[PDB]
Amino acid sequence: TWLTKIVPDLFRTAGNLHRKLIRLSSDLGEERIANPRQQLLFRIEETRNELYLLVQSHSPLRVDRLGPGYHQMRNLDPLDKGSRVRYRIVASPTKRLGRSETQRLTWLRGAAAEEWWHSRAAANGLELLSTYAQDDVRDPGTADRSRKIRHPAVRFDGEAVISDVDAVRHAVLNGIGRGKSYGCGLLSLALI
DNA sequence: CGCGGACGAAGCCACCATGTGGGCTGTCGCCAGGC
Repeated sequence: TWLTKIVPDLFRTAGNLHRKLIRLSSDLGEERIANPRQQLLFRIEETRNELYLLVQSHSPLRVDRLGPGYHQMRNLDPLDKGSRVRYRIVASPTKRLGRSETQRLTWLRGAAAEEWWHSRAAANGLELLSTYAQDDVRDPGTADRSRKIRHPAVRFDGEAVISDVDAVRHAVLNGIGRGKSYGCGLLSLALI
């Protein structure tokens, strides 16, 4: 993978955030499996002005119109088990259930979000997830370009001893939780 | 030598007072639900 610090300017909506992330990468690929996760990822870091954002990626980004005045960028290749390292992350805990008139949506509170998350990591890296328990988007009018929704993210943080390296790294590259294209998924680690 | 231009010749009369005015303008919170 490879990491960059980038910052869009004029961002009014989340979908245009997605599009500004894909229009700077020409050769794009998508390798999918029926039920498993798709194989960029990204995290919103400062949103009231322009919008600074950390991107994880496979294909190299170069500045575009109204981009940075420079191409930071580093290419990284990943992490010994038993050792603790800093984590991080935004995701959307949900419960899907039959809806009157299907619906994404202990169990809310800060304890089934912790249950949900450590479910997400599973045998990979053991961690503690900052529990949130509370973003809107609409289509920019372009045909076949989504529509309008709501949503709710949660950020999580600390050091996460990993129990399987290739598989937590697998999780780092695949992403944790739905809506990866709308801010979620990216797990960030650092040595303790 | 002739014509044209310029200049000249007058008749002239002389203790103490100040006040006016009035005419041009635009703004949100967003989304969802119910009537």
